[PDB]
Amino acid sequence: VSIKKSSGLNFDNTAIAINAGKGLEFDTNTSESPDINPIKTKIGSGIDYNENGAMITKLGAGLSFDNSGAITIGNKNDDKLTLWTTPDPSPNCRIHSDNDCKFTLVLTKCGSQVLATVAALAVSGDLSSMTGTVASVSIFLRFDQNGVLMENSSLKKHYWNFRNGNSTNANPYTNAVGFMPNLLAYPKTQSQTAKNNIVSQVYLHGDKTKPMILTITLNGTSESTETSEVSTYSMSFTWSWESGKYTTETFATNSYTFSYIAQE
Amino acid sequence: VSIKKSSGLNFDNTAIAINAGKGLEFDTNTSESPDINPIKTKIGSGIDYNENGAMITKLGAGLSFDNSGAITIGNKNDDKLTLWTTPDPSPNCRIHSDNDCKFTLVLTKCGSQVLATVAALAVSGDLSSMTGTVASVSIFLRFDQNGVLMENSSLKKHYWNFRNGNSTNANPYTNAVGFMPNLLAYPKTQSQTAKNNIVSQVYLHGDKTKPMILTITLNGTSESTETSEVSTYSMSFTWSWESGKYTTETFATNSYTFSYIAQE
Amino acid sequence: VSIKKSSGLNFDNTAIAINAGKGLEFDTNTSESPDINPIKTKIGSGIDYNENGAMITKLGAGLSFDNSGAITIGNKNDDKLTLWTTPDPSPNCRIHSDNDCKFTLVLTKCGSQVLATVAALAVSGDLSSMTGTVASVSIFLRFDQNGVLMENSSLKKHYWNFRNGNSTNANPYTNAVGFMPNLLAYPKTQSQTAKNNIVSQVYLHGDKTKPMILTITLNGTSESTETSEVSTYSMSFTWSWESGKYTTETFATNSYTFSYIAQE
Repeated sequence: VSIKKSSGLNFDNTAIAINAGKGLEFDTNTSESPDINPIKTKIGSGIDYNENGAMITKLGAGLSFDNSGAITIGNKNDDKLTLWTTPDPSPNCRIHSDNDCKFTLVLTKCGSQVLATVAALAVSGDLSSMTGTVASVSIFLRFDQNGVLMENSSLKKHYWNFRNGNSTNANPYTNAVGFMPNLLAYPKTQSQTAKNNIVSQVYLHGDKTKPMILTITLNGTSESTETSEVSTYSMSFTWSWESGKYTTETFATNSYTFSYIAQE
Repeated sequence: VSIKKSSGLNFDNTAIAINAGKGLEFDTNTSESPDINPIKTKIGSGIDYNENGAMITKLGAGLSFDNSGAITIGNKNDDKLTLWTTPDPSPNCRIHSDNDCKFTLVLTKCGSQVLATVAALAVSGDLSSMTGTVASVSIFLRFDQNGVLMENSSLKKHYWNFRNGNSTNANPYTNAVGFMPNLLAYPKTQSQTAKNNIVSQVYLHGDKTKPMILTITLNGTSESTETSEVSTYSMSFTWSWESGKYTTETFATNSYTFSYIAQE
Repeated sequence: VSIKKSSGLNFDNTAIAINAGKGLEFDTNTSESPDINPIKTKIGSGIDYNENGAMITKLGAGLSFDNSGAITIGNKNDDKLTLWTTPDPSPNCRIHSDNDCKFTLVLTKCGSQVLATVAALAVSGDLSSMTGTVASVSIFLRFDQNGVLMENSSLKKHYWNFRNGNSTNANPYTNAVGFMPNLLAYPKTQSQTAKNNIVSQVYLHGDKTKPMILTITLNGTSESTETSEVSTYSMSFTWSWESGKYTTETFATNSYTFSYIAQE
C-alpha cells in the first residue's frame, strides 16, 4: 500500500490514518469511539454548528444575518442595545399624582456614549394643578448598582426594559450598567457640578413665547440618599420657568435629544 | 490495508473511505460527481468561500474587513447605515424657486434611533426674494410606505441615497424604512402634538443678534394628505423669525444635530 | 487496495490520497513538509486559529465575544471607536496659562458621523484672570493629515487617545482620520461658512441668568496656517458673552452634545 503523505495521509503502527492538523480534529464523543472516530472541524469562539451540522458564525447582541446569509448590524426583534419606555408609553409616570404623565425616554447605546431622546406629556390637568408654589416639573430615575430601576423613581417599573420590536422584553432586565451615566465623568454628590448637567432653553408646546429651561442631571444631585434607598446611578429631568406663567397650560414638551458618557 | 478508524478513515464495502464529521462534507456538485466527490467544508450562515477556496466570514451592511483580516464596524465606501444628500451637495433643494438652495442632511442609523445633522444655504438670493409676507423658511421630505422620497418634497431625488465614499449609491434605493420616524412615537396627524416636534433657538449666520427658531417636525403635521400624493412618513424643517427682519440677508444656517426614534 | 472516491479519497498514480476541496488544503509548512503534509482547513479573512489550534472569528474594532462566545457589538478593554481625553481628565488644557483647565471631550464614531460630548472647567482662577477685554474663551484642536493632535493645540497630547476602560490606550495612536470632520462638508477657509459651525446658547453653571453663546468650528477658520504647523483638520470651542459680565465667576460649562460628518 503506497500512500501520498504529501496530501494528508500517514501511518500508525503501519495503519493508515488521515493526518489532520489545524481547524481539524477527531470527534471523540462518538457513539462508536474509538472505533468510529469521524474527522471533523475544530472550532472555537465566534463559530458554532448548525442543526444540520454546518458551521456558522455565532452571533450575539447587536448582530444578525441578512438575506444572503451575511452578517449585518441590527437585531432580529430583541434589541439589548436599547433601553426604553417603548415609543408610545401609556400613562407611566408621576409628577404630582400617580399616572398623571406619559414619559418618553429612549436610551440607545453607542459604545462609550448613550444617545437619548426625551418627551413628557401631562394627562390629568394643567400645570397649576401639578405645581403649587413650584414653577417646575421634575421626573427622576434612580438605579441600583446593576442599572435596575429603583422604586423611588417617578417612572413605573413595568415598561422600562430592553427593546423588542416596538415593545419591550416580556421578562424584566437584570443588568443595564452599560446604559448608566459614567461615575467618573458624573460623580455622586450634593454639590451641583456643571459637568453633571445638560442645560438648554426649550419651549412649552413648541411655542417660542413660552420658553422654559430644561436641566438634565446625571448622578450628582439627582442621586437618592434616603435610608434604605441609596442609588448608585441616577438621572433626572427638570423643567423650570418664571413663576406665575402657564398656570392654565397643559405640560407638553417637544422631543429632546442629548448624549452622555456611559459607565461601561 | 490496516486503517486506524480512530483517525477519520473507515471501511465502506471493503473500500477505504473518509468518515466525515461535523463541519465537513463531500462536494456532490463537482464536474465529476457523484462518483468522485472531494472533501469540502460544511458551512452555513455567516461563512463563505473566496476565489482561492479559502473560508471567510460573510459580511453585510455595517461590517467590513480590517487590513489584518479582522471583522470591524464600518464601510468607508458602500454604507447602507447612512442615508444622505452627500456632504457637499450642489443646488438640490427648493425653498421659493427651483434649485435656490443647497440642502445638507445626513441620517445615520443608530439602531432604535437616527442620529442626524442638517444645514441649509440659499444660493439664489436674500431672504426677501424667498418669503413674501412670510417670515419663515420650510423644507419638507415626504416618503412612501417604503421610505422612498416622494415627488412632493423640497429636496431633489437624484442625490438622496445611501452613502458611498463621499457620494451616493449609483442605484436609487428601494427601502429606507429603518430611517423613517417611528409612527407610534410620531403619529400622522392634523394636530400639532408637541412630541412630534423638536424646537430650538438657532442663529442666522451664527450671529447672536440674529436669532431664529427651528422647528423640526416628524410625521404628523408634515405629512402630505393631497390626493394621489399621500405620504406615510415625513419630516420638515421650518426656520422662523420676527417678520420684517433679515430681509437683505442670505439664508445660511449652522449645522444642527438632533435624533429621533426610528420606525424599525 | 479499493478506495471510495465518492468519499474524499483519490488515486494519484496508485498512491492513496485525500482529495481536498473547498475550505481545505495541506499544511506544507510543518516540520516534516514538503513530504508529510497534514490536512488542514483553508482559512481567509475574518477567521483565525486558536492557540489550541481551533478556528475562531477574527474580531477587530467594535466587536467582541460575550459569555456564550457569540460575536457581539462592544469593546471594554480597548475601544478604537472612541477617541477621548478620558472621562475625568486632570488639568490637561490651556486657556490662558498652562494647565488652567480640565477639558473633557469624547468623540464616538457612529459610522458617517462622530457623536460628541464636551465640557470644560477652569482650575486656577476666575474669568477676569483668563480674559482682559476679551469676554470669551477658546479651546482649539489642530490635527495633521493622519488625525494626530498637533503642538499648536490647547489640549496636552499625553491623554488624548483611544479608549481603554475608563482610561486611554497605553500607546499613542498613529491614525484617527476616521474621527476628523469631513473636508467636503466643512472646508478649510479664512471665510466663516455658516455650515462649518454649530452655534447654541448655553448657561454658565447651568444658571439661566448667566447665558453664553457656544460656537464650535469644524475645520474652516479653526485651521492653523502657521508656517511649519499647518493643520489638515481642526475643531475649536468658543464661548462668548456680553463684555463686562461674569468677571468673578469661575469658568464651568454643562455637558454639550453634538455631532458632525466624519472624514471617513
